[PDB]
Amino acid sequence: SDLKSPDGNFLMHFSLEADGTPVYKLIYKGKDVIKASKLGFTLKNDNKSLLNDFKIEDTKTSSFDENWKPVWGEVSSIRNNYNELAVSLSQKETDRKMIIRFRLFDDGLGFRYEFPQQNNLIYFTIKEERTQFAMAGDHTAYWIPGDYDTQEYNYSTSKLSEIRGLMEKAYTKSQTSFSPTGVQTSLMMKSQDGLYINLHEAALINYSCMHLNLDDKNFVFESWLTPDSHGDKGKMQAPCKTPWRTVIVSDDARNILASKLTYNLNEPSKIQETSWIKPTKYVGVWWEMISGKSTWSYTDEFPSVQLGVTDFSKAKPNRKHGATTANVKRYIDFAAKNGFDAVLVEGWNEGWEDWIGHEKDYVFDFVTPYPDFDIKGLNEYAHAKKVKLIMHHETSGAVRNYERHMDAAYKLMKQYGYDAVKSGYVGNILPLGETHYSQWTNNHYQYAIEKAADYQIMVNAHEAVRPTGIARTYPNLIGNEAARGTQYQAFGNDRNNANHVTILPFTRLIGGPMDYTPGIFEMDVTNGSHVNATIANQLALYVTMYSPLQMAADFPENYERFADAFQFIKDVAVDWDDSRYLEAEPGQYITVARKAKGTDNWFLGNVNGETARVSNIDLGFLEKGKKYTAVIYADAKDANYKTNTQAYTIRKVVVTSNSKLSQFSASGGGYAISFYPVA
Amino acid sequence: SDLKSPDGNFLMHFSLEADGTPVYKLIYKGKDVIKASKLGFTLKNDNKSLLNDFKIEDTKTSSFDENWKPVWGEVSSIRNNYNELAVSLSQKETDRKMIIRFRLFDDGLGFRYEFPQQNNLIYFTIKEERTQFAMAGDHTAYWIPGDYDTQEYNYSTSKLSEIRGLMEKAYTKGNASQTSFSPTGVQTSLMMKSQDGLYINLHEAALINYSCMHLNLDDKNFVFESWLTPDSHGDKGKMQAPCKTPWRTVIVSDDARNILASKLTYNLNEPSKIQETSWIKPTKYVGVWWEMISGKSTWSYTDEFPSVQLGVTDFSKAKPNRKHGATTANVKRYIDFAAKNGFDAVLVEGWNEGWEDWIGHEKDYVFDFVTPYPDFDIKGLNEYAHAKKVKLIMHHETSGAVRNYERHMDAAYKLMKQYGYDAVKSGYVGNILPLGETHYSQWTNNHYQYAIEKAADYQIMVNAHEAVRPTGIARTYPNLIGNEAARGTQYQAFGNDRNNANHVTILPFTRLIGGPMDYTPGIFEMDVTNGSHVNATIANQLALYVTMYSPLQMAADFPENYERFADAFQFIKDVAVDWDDSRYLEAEPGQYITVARKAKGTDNWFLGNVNGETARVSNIDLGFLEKGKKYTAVIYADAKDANYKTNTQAYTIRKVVVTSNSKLSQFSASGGGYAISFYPV
Ligand SMILES: OC[C@H]1O[C@H](OC[C@H]2O[C@H](OC[C@H]3O[C@@H](O)[C@H](O)[C@@H](O)[C@@H]3O)[C@H](O)[C@@H](O)[C@@H]2O)[C@H](O)[C@@H](O)[C@@H]1O
Ligand SMILES: OC[C@H]1O[C@H](OC[C@H]2O[C@H](OC[C@H]3O[C@H](O)[C@H](O)[C@@H](O)[C@@H]3O)[C@H](O)[C@@H](O)[C@@H]2O)[C@H](O)[C@@H](O)[C@@H]1O
Ligand SMILES: [Ca+2]
Ligand SMILES: [Ca+2]
Repeated sequence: SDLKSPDGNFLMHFSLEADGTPVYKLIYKGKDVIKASKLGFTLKNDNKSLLNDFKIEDTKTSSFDENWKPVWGEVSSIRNNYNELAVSLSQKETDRKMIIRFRLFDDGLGFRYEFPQQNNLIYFTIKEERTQFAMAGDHTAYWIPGDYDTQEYNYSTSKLSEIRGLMEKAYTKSQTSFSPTGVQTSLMMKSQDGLYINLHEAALINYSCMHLNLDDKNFVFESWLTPDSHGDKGKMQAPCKTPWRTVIVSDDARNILASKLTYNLNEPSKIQETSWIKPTKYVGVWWEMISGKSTWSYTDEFPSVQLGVTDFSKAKPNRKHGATTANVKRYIDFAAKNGFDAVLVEGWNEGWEDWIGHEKDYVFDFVTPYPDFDIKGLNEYAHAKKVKLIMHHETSGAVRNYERHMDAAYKLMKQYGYDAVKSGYVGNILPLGETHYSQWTNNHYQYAIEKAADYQIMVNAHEAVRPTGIARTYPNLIGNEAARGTQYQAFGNDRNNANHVTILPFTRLIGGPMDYTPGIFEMDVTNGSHVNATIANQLALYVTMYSPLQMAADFPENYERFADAFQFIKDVAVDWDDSRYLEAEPGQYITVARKAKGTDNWFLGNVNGETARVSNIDLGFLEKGKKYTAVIYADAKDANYKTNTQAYTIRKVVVTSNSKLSQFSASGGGYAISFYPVA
Repeated sequence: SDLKSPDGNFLMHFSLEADGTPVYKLIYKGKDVIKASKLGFTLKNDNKSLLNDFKIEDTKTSSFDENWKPVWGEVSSIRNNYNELAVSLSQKETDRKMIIRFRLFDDGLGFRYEFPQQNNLIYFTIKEERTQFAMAGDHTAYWIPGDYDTQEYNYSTSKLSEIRGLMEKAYTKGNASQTSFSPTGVQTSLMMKSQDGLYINLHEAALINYSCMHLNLDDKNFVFESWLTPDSHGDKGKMQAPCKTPWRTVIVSDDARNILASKLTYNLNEPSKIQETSWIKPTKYVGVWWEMISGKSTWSYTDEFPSVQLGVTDFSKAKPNRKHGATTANVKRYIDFAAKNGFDAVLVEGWNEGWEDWIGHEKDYVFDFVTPYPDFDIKGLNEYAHAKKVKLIMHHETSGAVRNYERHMDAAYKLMKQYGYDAVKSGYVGNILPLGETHYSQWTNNHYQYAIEKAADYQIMVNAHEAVRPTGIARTYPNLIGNEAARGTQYQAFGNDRNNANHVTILPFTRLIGGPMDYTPGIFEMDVTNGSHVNATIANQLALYVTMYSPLQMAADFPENYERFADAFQFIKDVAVDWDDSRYLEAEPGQYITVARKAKGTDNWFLGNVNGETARVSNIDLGFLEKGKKYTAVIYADAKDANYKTNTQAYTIRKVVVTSNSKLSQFSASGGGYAISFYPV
């Protein structure tokens, strides 16, 4: 019946209502966080469903406290410490068995449903999941519109009661909305009385992606899963279980960011030997096309292309193509010179003339280079300079087409020494009517990952479902996008709000890292769009947007122009033995310092929102009795993300654990700091 | 503007109506066979579509006459002889280009639409094809209901005007997957006979990268119109120019026998793309099969479990339900039998984990196509078969889970090669997943195509049950050695009405146009374990090895039953499965077929008669035999009192010496037939 966090700060009461509805309640430090909340499911072609009429057949309690070592991460060792309540339910009349399993951590609550092997529930279909989160009042939320096909929205900050009226505008126009009060997870909130509340899920395997629908009379969120192509919300087979649903809570917003709860609820690694999994700093032939300077395509001779018919070797080059042998060489040369691990190349393969908007099945083959891209020479050239290429497999939504070519594509990767692939799923999923985050498409992303692992290939999947901690289980999933990235800074309209990167950690990053592609130095790009950041904001992102996969997205020539600033990007690590969140408020600021794996050096970043601010940090995370050379890369006092983006200062100062530092950060600005011991 | 067959029998007039609608008209021996008939398409989200407002921009004529050698077939050489008219159309306002290409053979008409590379039509979606066949009168038709997911129906014989009223009855239920569309909708191949004695077949050829064509009848004016199969989004073709439709075919003769002889369907398919074809082997086989179909055995190994989960359920530790057919001991019996009687192969079904959930669960991860049940020793059985000069046939039932088959496909074909399986029988029982998809859409059609093409890269032959009905594609991929794609012998074991007695006198004039069927003939025990009565005589069952052409021929009954009737079984052991020549001697759809074939590479002939509801005396000329030579004929016939309902196992066998000048007179019972081997002295 009742359950406590190890530290006694959380209490979860579970009971049944008069009619047999199962309900839960969560309490933090004597405060209601989750009020009485119903659980269970509406099932298709089922009189009675799984909503009510249960009895408690048994309860079982236990405790767990172990550490595991991530392959890559924010810390060298993570603590998995919880108390567990398993409630076995039995429904009257049907005698169907449903377990609700709760784990209560010092960071908050996770729960899931289990269906054991039984006689009167075998194959069933979920019409709707009926999992509630009753809020204590009209909290502030940081939210994106509920959508079955994209998460690439700017966040809105508002009360819960304002979501309805704001939904006309926040839903900017592959996308499918569902409700005027529907929102995605991870969802971040802050109560009128200073509690930070995160609703999300963990271990999204073999199940549809959960969104939340708000009842804005009573402030109750309810699970609203993603329909597949037939409109269903889970083809289930017992014995089976749901992903966990997570309520991470703290009176200190920094603890939300530091939580490993999401990972903790996923199964331990299923990869036995993990040393081939290598955190990666990279450049690429990428932003050129994103910002309208180059094309993915080789030719414009043809209205459409047909692979195996169009003869590319005899087509007129349009001469805008980014992925030329000469251009890739330049990026290789730049990566090698500056200690980067890899270079991504997009537009390398036949088919880019028809990549977007055509709902085209046989859109790519994932193996055949354009005539102007010498796959063999370039891979040899890169390896000779101690660099790798990153394979790119945009699918343009044609999932069957990808699965058929996948083995051959991974083989070709291995044959030329590619160990990582950036995938994509742009456009409607084929065949039309399918959604990007259904149980059905979710299984594709899962299969891609699993198969990549069999080849010892790493995967970074754009346009896929947002992560839910599955990289603990498959640490070859070194990234996704699955949110609005730097690319939108090049797409005109509103680009990304100045405070975007002060919300992403509190939402999107819960579940796993993002390939945000930071590192922009020229904010006014070829197609006229204005990147809403300062240079110092861009340097800070290598620390404030944690990821084992970190791009420097701008052109070689722009880094050359601002070589002094670029030093931080060259110096910063991408893997860590420890991390300390120093300051954080969603929508406003994040400051964090991290200690580079296998070193005694630290790197710090600050990102700042709309309101310019003076940050004051304690350098207590440094080792006692040591001196460090700090180099501080900061906004100039008149820097500004709209009108003065390229104004930064660089200064050196020797510091100790007892030093304090005070730093202006501009509007949409930030700062970065390297700390190296003195010898 | 006008076109003739090489022999002058057919004239095809093409015109445009006052408003620019394209129309065609087909005339046989001065008689209207296809009246003025509209052509073009309704396109989705398009102002104007492709229905009218065309002008003729150009026409082009040509002729073609060459022979090709099939890998397997009814004849050693096939003649491809036609005259061609290509009409380039251009639409007003949009300036879109559409070519209609016509080929006129001595056997009839084929036409298709082509879209060349152009500026104003790239990506488009067909909402409906508007291709008509205006009939000359209220013909007699032999038809099954139009359906997106099964062709497993008994045929009906009726006037066109009677189709609507008969449709409550001909649309029989209890199928795992079936979806009707119209009270006057029918499938192709569709066979007809006019009130005045012409035989008319409507069908298509080269069903590639396009949705399967059905026909909807307007029974006021006797006009059939193309009604294609919707995909999961309701569309009837995601197209990209340059592209083309399959051909639409109107096969006509005043002699029913010429419909059966026509190679027009094959002629309209592209030449073989398999360069080296000698691994492609016509096959006579038995199997662990009918036992399960007739309710004596199971496909499943255990009944301990409500459901099974592959990779979780430990089968090695489950209670055998003890009904499982594909035991090591039982397969060995069929291997022993096959080797003893000169059969090439043995099919085995239920060999692999997952059969406990194979039907009606709409289950994705239903099979893995590689993991044997504990009671089936894959390694030993394959070695035992090869040691006795026999092969196994792999079975890959998918249970509708197409993505699950595609993901396992390479590993499954690899495993075939590792153990010396060179042919696979596939299945698509149950609704295609994910729900909403149909068995004959453009999308699922592409899967069947991919399975065949991939099989070819592995030098594997394919036999696909529940797939789309064939359209001559085996010329291009002769590793497609069969389909079912119609109501086969299995329904003889499924109670209800089983198969009408005249079923096999209609299939050749309908289903067989496009390619062979794995009909699984050869039943000697007509009263089977589950109580169902097979509607045939023994002699009918022998005849089918000749009257139902296929390079893949099963003897579906149990070893026991063939040994019991060993005298009759001789014909099955003797009969060939590939032919240098064939002659249709008599044929009338729904009533009778008699045909003789010459075994490839030999001077031996084999003949079969199958007979419908009415008992009849057949009277044939043996002139197909070589002049001046004597043959031992053995005639396996119905006894006088044989009958498909009440006296199924009564046959006579007599030997007689014959020449090209012999004439034969032979009674065939109701649902009966006769079979004859001719060997030179
Ligand atoms: O691979 C397994 C077999 O699969 C195909 O045929 C199976 C056949 O199953 C169902 O028909 C069975 C039958 O069950 C009776 O009890 C019932 O009265 C009857 O109506 C029902 O149809 C599906 O309905 C059907 O679509 C399917 O064809 C192959 O063709 C077999 O050779 C193969 O062994
Ligand atoms: O694989 C390529 C690309 O795929 C994802 O990007 C998705 C993105 O695609 C569209 O926008 C691309 C945009 O780029 C240039 O600016 C062109 O010049 C434009 O006309 C074109 O729209 C779409 O508009 C977006 O809404 C969509 O999210 C990856 O995330 C990328 O990193 C990758 O390069
Ligand atoms: Ca994107
Ligand atoms: Ca069947």
